Amino acid sequence: HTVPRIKAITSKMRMPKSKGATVLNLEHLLEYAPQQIDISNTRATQSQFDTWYEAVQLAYDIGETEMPTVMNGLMVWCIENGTSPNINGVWVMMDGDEQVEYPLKPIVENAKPTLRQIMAHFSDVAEAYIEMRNKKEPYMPRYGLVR
Amino acid sequence: HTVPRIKAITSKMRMPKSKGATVLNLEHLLEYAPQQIDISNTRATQSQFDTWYEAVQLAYDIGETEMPTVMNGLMVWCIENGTSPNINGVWVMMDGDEQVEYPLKPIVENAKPTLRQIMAHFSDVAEAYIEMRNKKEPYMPRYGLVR
Amino acid sequence: LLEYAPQQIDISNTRATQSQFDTWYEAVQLAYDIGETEMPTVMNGLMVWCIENGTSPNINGVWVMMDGDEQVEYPLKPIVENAKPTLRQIMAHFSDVAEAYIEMRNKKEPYMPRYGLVR
Amino acid sequence: HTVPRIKAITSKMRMPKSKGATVLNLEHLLEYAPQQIDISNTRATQSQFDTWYEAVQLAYDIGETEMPTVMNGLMVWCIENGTSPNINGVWVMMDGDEQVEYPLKPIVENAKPTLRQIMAHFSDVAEAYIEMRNKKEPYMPRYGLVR
Amino acid sequence: HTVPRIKAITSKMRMPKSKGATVLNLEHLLEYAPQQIDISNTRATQSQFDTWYEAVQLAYDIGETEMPTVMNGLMVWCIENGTSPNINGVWVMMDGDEQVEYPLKPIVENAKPTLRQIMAHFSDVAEAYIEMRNKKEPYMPRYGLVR
Repeated sequence: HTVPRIKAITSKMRMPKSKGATVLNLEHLLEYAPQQIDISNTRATQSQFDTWYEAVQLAYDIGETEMPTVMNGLMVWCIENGTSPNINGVWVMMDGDEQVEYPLKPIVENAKPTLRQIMAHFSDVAEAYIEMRNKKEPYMPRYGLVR
Repeated sequence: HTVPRIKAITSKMRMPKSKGATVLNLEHLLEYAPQQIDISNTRATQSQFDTWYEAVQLAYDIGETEMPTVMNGLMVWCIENGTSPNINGVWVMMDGDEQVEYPLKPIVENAKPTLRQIMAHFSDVAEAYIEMRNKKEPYMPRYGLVR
Repeated sequence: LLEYAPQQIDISNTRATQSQFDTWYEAVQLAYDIGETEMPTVMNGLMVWCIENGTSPNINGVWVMMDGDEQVEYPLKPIVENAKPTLRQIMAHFSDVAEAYIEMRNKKEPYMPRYGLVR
Repeated sequence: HTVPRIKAITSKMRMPKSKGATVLNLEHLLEYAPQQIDISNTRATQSQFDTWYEAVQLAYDIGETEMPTVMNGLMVWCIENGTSPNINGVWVMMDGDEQVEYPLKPIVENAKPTLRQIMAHFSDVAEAYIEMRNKKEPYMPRYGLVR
Repeated sequence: HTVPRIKAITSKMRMPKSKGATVLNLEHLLEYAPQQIDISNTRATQSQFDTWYEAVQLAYDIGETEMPTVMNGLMVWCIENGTSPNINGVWVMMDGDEQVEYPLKPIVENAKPTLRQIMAHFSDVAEAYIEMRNKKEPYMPRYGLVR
């Protein structure tokens, strides 16, 4: 009478075993549902990102409220330009009609494992930023996304 | 009258012979029916898997009940990412909204003949895990299965 | 010449010579250091292991035979080595038994091997 | 019926023989499983290390509880700098914001066969120390490890 | 009718001749089938090995039953380390958690033509010893085999 429903884990599926016991905790494996970007190696670890963030803030010698504005310009600068730039150089943020100079050594250095992975944390914001700008001008960046 | 039934081994089939005697024990060959994954070289040997399992547990210096939870995260981390990662790196397991860091040297090393073969022991569980997650989100991993 | 009617597998170079096969057989038995009655059971597992896997495996490795729910380890160096001219030709002696073994197993499960036959 | 199991030592393997008798005690050879770092010549012998340890402690004329703190600084000083320094010099340990001077003659001398081999006893601790520091700053030493 | 069988030595093969007579005793040449390791110069002669064996035993001044245990440790010490070590040094054998010191001068000296050739007598046992240890740990020696 009852229409059967199949389980996710059957009693026929071979679990990995070591010394006669299973090596996976299935009571918690089904519950364990992380996000695909939190456990991907294409993104720098949060410990590495916070290591980079306060290392750049201390190198630039700026406060905690001035720091987010720098990241706004650094994200946009990383949209037009690449994530493998010259370490002995500068990156520019606009203050209206006046360019503002920042050394590129504190940024390329202290970014582990790679600036690409550190900059990949801005990918969701970067995509939204381009689409907003693309709605008012033929904006297309030379070097892909911030990733 | 009787409808004949053909034997599996006829008296006309050439057995391998050495010094006049057959080299195969046919009395036990028909009974011998192993599983295709237990005698395949695409999977690491159980002796090698147990060698890897206690070598990782001892390197991480954790108990026997905490160990299965690590393998739950390591399997999922091996779904999104590959089985040939940087040995000088870390792999991440989520504890809710906080990443947990584990060295990737005890994992890539001590896995013989290859991490792929060691990780291939999770293939049946890995396929079920994706299909369960794929039923609630467009989940697709960059690097295939755990194999 | 008219009387001379050999079998097509006894004079084919896709199969190792009987002198070479017996050279391989006692060379593997002596290397494994096992008796004459235990030896055929090893060949039963080695044939099946050569159905799922290939005949060009890593010489620095092992091949597995099942003892129920326990794997049994055998070095693959005495097998790949001492097999002349090639393990393929040495293993080709099991082709008739290998075909029958698969068809028997295929009658109870969707059994299909990655690496063809034992040949 | 029985699936054979191969012995580690077969009755066909040529043992080294002198005057008709074997030169290896096989009853104890299988049991004899030392650690690869206890019988390696890249590490100074324990007799040599203890010879160096009390020779440095006596030369510095310090107690037994003050001595371990000196080795903490000497290990770190041997991470940034090499293990072949000038014997007519000093090595520095920090006491906060004040450098502390120690002669380098009692260290380079009395270390047999080489300071490198004597300092190689700290390799496991040295690797852990760098990885701990590398998690909070881009720490990389000029002269490799303490080895 | 008879299918011919070819001889190993035909009546057309040029034998080496001196003064009209052959220089090889073919009646015994076919029977003469030595082992490839007994007549190879990569291995020290048995006369040289026994010369080395009792020369080391007499130098160490130990009995005939204590001697095989020393060779067990010396073989393993020659797996991790090389066969060209400093003659003015020591080699270590483990007694559990206590190193045991042996001079390396009686070993490097009295070994003719070379310690390598003298130590090559342990090659078969050395290969088996590593494979046994490699089944329980990622054991790999710096300096190849005992050869």
